[PDB]
Amino acid sequence: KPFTLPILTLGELTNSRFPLPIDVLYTNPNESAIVQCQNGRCTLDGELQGTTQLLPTGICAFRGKVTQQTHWNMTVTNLNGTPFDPTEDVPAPLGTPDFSGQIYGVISQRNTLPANRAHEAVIATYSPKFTPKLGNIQFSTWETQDVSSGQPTKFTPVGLASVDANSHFDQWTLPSYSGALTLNMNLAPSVAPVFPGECLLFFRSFIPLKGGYGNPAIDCLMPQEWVQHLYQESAPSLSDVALVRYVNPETGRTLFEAKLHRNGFLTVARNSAGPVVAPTNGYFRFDSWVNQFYTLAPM
Amino acid sequence: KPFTLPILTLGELTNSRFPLPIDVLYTNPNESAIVQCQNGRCTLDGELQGTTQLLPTGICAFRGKVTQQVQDEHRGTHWNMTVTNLNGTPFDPTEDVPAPLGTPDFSGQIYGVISQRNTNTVPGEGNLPANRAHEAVIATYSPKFTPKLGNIQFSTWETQDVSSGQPTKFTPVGLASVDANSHFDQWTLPSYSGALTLNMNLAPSVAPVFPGECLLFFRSFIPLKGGYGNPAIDCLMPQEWVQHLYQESAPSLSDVALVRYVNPETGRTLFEAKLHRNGFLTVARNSAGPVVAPTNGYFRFDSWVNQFYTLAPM
Ligand SMILES: C[C@@H]1O[C@@H](OCCn2ccnn2)[C@@H](O)[C@H](O)[C@@H]1O
Repeated sequence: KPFTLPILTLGELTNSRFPLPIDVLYTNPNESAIVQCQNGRCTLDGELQGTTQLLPTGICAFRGKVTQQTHWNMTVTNLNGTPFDPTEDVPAPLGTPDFSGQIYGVISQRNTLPANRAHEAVIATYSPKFTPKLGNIQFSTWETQDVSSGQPTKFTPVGLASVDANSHFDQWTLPSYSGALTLNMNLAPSVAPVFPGECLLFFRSFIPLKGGYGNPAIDCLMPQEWVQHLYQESAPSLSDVALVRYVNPETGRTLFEAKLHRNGFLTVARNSAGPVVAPTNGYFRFDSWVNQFYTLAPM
Repeated sequence: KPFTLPILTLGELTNSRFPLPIDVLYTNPNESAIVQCQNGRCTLDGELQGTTQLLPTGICAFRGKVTQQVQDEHRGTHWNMTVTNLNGTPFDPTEDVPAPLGTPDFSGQIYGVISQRNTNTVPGEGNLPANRAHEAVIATYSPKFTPKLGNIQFSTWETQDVSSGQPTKFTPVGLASVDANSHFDQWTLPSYSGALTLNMNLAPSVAPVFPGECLLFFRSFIPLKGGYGNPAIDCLMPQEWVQHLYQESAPSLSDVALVRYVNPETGRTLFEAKLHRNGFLTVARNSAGPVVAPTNGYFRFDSWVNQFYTLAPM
């Protein structure tokens, strides 16, 4: 069964690590951190890994119930409402955020015609109280009282609360899904170029801010639509590296080429940082299976 | 090119009319309103229609700029914002669409968050722009809701912290209210150019054309900022079907495709349905309410038939 990628321009793709459209392609060769994100992780033959799931509405979302108290403790279930089983071979409930920061969104409740309420809320994923693998998290509100206990609760993500020093935003620092003294488990593996002159290529989105100064961004290894496509196709991988070309359909010319690695990420032969300037109509097309000694044409 | 549907369970599908997961399949044979939604509209050979676009993040979203604070009789602080296309290019009112793609397609008080990132930077803050976000409501039935003209109005609880002339984003979250005075009706279209003007370039209405059949919907429940209610949004096809049909572009070999809802574990057909060329489903059922089916079920394409095919009763 032949391997394929969808035909979608950058303006038709969304981020797999936060609910945002893709804004630009991006490189940063001098990144010193280990890249080991857990959302947007899928092998080329269609195996989801980490905390990755298929719903665009599930990325950085939570479902559960508030237990007690401005901060509130919430037990979390699986996104489909079934109880989360901590013994399952996953790092945390699928969809759980995969980075350190103060995530800003809306908590809403519909009581078990029922009464309703919603408020702005913040979830600090670096907090010792952020233990989703144990089945519970904490969120804070500006609202001081009108949050009900024991009623079905939803968290809709919107952006970040802040990116100043005291807010610990770092997109490559994983949360401690079970707490500070416990090791994370069942992680999708780290990714990196394994050839001189190459660097990772990211799909970059800019993320909203509730206040303060800054222009924060979230980089993903593959867009959510690629995760969904690879899962459907389940095409066998015929080598460890696929050669793909970024083409201009109008002119028919290749703008640059890249390696698409079996574990699900891209590298290019580029020695600079920043956005990739390309026509709006461009997209990646599969060319052939190669190996780890293939020399990419410098972009 | 053979016609195909994706292999996705209800728990793997999302709504095409609001950013929500699909909760249940649903029927309502005695519906009196004309069904003519504009999001989630796609022919079986892949032609997007109405205000439909591909991004799940674009459904009921807006991008643009706030111009100034304005007066309005209703409770809150009100603001005018010009809107562009979702990709930032100017919206061209002469394009053959009802409104900018992504525009909401129903009457109601849509609740969400307005956020801004300034274009100018502050050297004292490391050459970085200032930001703000606040809860907001957009009343799609208001005479000031004129997206086809390039501008809309929204209200906030916050009284002052919204800047003029800065890039602005609306992220939808749910409804503000469903009380009588909030005019929620999922089948009543907005007046995209304002009161007393005729909407144009609409995706066509859908209806059964055979005795004993009714429309079948993918239903999601939508959050509420406050008040009583359990509101729902019904779409004709999920967003992942819109995305699949657009990619495949398979020619339609008749006006109706016969599809079966199968339980892959046992391999059995749970019920069958007609998938019409314009992009909607009908079933042979004479009751309203949810379809109770196993969690593993999904629709599978069987064959092209015609409008005189008799479906097996559900
Ligand atoms: C940078 C600011 O951050 C937030 O105010 C926080 C305090 N503050 C006011 C002025 N400087 N700091 C936003 O509410 C503002 O509109 C503004 O963007």
